[PDB]
Amino acid sequence: KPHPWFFGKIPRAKAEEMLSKQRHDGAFLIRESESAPGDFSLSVKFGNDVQHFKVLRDGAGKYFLWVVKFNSLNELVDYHRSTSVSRNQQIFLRDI
Ligand SMILES: NC(=O)CC1NC(=O)C2(CCCCC2)NC(=O)[C@@H](CC(=O)O)[C@@H](c2ccc(C(C(=O)O)C(=O)O)cc2)/C=C/C[C@@H](Cc2cccc3ccccc23)CNC1=O
Ligand SMILES: NC(=O)C[C@@H]1NC(=O)C2(CCCCC2)NC(=O)[C@H](CC(=O)O)[C@@H](c2ccc(C(C(=O)O)C(=O)O)cc2)/C=C/C[C@@H](Cc2cccc3ccccc23)CNC1=O
Ligand SMILES: NC(=O)C[C@H]1NC(=O)C2(CCCCC2)NC(=O)[C@H](CC(=O)O)[C@@H](c2ccc(C(C(=O)O)C(=O)O)cc2)/C=C/C[C@@H](Cc2cccc3ccccc23)CNC1=O
Ligand SMILES: NC(=O)C[C@H]1NC(=O)C2(CCCCC2)NC(=O)[C@H](CC(=O)O)[C@@H](c2ccc(C(C(=O)O)C(=O)O)cc2)/C=C/C[C@@H](Cc2cccc3ccccc23)CNC1=O
Ligand SMILES: NC(=O)C[C@H]1NC(=O)C2(CCCCC2)NC(=O)[C@H](CC(=O)O)[C@@H](c2ccc(C(C(=O)O)C(=O)O)cc2)/C=C/C[C@@H](Cc2cccc3ccccc23)CNC1=O
Repeated sequence: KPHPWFFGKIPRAKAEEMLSKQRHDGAFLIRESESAPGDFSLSVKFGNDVQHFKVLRDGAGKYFLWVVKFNSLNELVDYHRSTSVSRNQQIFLRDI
């Protein structure tokens, strides 16, 4: 499990300066959080800036960027038109 995407204590500013010069949107790194001891931040090139996400943890110690839950069945459906419903195959929802 190589982690060439991990850049340790790279400051937020330097991560932005590095990601700015990348050719593709989605170019990214993970780095230690600026403020939170033991936490990680994900930095991603998107168009003409760089977005930062906190790498969230739950009580079981799992890692995630947002909790994927929906307010309506329709919302669930709309999501899985473009994100697979299967955990092992590529299967998108399509109108019957
Ligand atoms: N990186 C991956 O894609 C790995 C797996 N994850 C999935 O397919 C995923 C994530 C991507 C989108 C589809 C759903 N998620 C899951 O399957 C899930 C569960 C699910 O139903 O979606 C993942 C999981 C279970 C429980 C928690 C929970 C907790 O630990 O208390 C919590 O809230 O923190 C969290 C996550 C189960 C893994 C068991 C896995 C089976 C398993 C593997 C190795 C060891 C054990 C040991 C015990 C039980 C099961 C396993 C199935 N899941 C995967 O292999
Ligand atoms: N996984 C995610 O980041 C999803 C969220 N983020 C967003 O909605 C985003 C998604 C990218 C586009 C802008 C909006 N990002 C942000 O809002 C932000 C905004 C930003 O970039 O300033 C994201 C963030 C804050 C600060 C850092 C910082 C550090 O960790 O000390 C660093 O650069 O190392 C990094 C990231 C804030 C999270 C606060 C979050 C609250 C929070 C959660 C857990 C621990 C702490 C701890 C302290 C403060 C807040 C939190 C709310 N935001 C989100 O959950
Ligand atoms: N959650 C995961 O599955 C990630 C890792 N775990 C493993 O592959 C596993 C997990 C179960 C089977 C044995 C090997 N574990 C390990 O490799 C290891 C260690 C090992 O040989 O078991 C994992 C580790 C280090 C130290 C502790 C712990 C203790 O020693 O009691 C403590 O509190 O210090 C616990 C775990 C090292 C991680 C660094 C990793 C390298 C690393 C170092 C520093 C920063 C980063 C940042 C991002 C990714 C990886 C790293 C190697 N380990 C992994 O990638
Ligand atoms: N719990 C502790 O306080 C002692 C450990 N942790 C630290 O000192 C810490 C404590 C908070 C602030 C930064 C320094 N944390 C860390 O070092 C780190 C990473 C860091 O720089 O923040 C800890 C770590 C690695 C990877 C993950 C990873 C995963 O499990 O997938 C993830 O986040 O998803 C998570 C944590 C690395 C352990 C390797 C350890 C070295 C190591 C041991 C055994 C096998 C391998 C194998 C490969 C690389 C490193 C190691 C170093 N860390 C520690 O022993
Ligand atoms: N993780 C916890 O919160 C505590 C668990 N305690 C245990 O007894 C354990 C402690 C380690 C030694 C074996 C048994 N853990 C487990 O049962 C399992 C580990 C195990 O070997 O059975 C634990 C677990 C699941 C999946 C993974 C997986 C992943 O997330 O990708 C992976 O290995 O990569 C890792 C760990 C969680 C299961 C769901 C838990 C139930 C659950 C909650 C929320 C959503 C789902 C969704 C699907 C299935 C189960 C759940 C039952 N397990 C536990 O409560």
